[PDB]
Amino acid sequence: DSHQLAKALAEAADVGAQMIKLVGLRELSEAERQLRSLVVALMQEVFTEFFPGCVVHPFGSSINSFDVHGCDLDLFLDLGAAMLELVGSILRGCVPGVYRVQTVPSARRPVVKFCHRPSGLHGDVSLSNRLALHNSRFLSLCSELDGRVRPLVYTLRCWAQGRGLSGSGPLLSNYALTLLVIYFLQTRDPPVLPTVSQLTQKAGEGEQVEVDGWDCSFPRDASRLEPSINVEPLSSLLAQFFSAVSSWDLRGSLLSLREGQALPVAGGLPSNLWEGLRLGPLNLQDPFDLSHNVAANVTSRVAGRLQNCCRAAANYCRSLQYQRRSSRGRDWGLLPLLQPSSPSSLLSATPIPLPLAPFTQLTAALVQVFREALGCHIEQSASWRCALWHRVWQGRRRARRRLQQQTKEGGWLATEAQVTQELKGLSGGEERPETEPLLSFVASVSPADRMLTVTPLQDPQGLFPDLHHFLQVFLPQAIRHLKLE
Repeated sequence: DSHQLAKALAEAADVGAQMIKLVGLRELSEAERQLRSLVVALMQEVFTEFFPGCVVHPFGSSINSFDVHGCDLDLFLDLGAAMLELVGSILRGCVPGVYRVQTVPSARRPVVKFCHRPSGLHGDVSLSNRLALHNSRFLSLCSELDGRVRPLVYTLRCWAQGRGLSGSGPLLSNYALTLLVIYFLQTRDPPVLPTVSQLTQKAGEGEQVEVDGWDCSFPRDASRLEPSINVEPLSSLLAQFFSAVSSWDLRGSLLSLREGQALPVAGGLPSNLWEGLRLGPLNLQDPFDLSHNVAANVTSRVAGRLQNCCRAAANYCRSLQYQRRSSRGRDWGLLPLLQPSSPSSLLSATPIPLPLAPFTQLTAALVQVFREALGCHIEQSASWRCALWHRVWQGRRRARRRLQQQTKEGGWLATEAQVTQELKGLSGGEERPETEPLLSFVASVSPADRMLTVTPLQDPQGLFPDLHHFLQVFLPQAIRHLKLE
């Protein structure tokens, strides 16, 4: 992980060589591709026995040439929930080697997750997703159009993973991030990649394909398209990326890869906002399905954190450490970007889900949960500054056991408070004047969605993550039990 990446990238030339070497290291080997193709052959053969004339299409991370080690194997089955169950049972029962089979109809794109034992692979089986095929082939096409695309995407992907800006949650999907990189490359003054409109209008004869009413047509080879007039190197394009996405207006702009342009949400959105297009903190238009915002799942927190981390990364890219190499210095160039973010930062990033309740009642409830039941000293969306001189998050089992033992030999809130107090007195201390808290933090609740965002202030012993997990479990319990009274 950090050993391989650091020792391999620190020894190579400049930033560009680092990016390319990173691509070389993280891309799938020949054996891995062989394994994948063989399993796909298994799937295809069995499904051909049961569904004559059906085609299993590998898509996603496999064919977009952004593939990484241990990536998912995504399969589109070309032949509603009941049919999904049928496919799942066929997987489970027939094709050899698959064991974990779990149906997920609930997603926007219903899929059957499966796990193949002998190859140790895993993936999704989608009954209908045809857009994934064509836009993945579009991605691979982009990687064919210019050679800087793949290094940029690999680097920025690993970076976003490190920063916790990408994920299966409210975070940006890898597809969304890739589309962001491509869009960035389309908007350069010497454009790196042609717009999707240009690819469709150029295209070629016999390449017409329409999926769900959207035109998926693009050239199948990069040879017929003229190269880029952009002479910019990798490092410059990286810094320019960070700067660009940090300086952009995300809420007021729908980024179109089709048009290669930022269209204002302010009523600069033609065709009456193509029906089914969700607007929000980040608006990124799919190059093919225009009614689909690939970033529609991205919340305000994630977008803001994106722009912040991109601003900090852009500031780093202007530094000397990034530009010039280092001899035996382990951290130079690409490496600090690829270095993962602090677990404290990562946890302050992820919010804490709270039960349904009126905002006012919920906030009052929370400050009650911090005031008593926890040793917190609190003071004034809603936000509170809390301080702790004791470890509240640990030892509560022994404490409540002790109290119940004193109950043996001799509703909510205050009882837990007793626990906290008896954690405090026997024995964390008597506290003290002059204070200087053990752990101090900030609790914030937004009106919608209602989620607690806990960020650390003073954490000398670095025990904040313990507190964060503790709160993750405890605060919903607190609110729930307070509701039960």
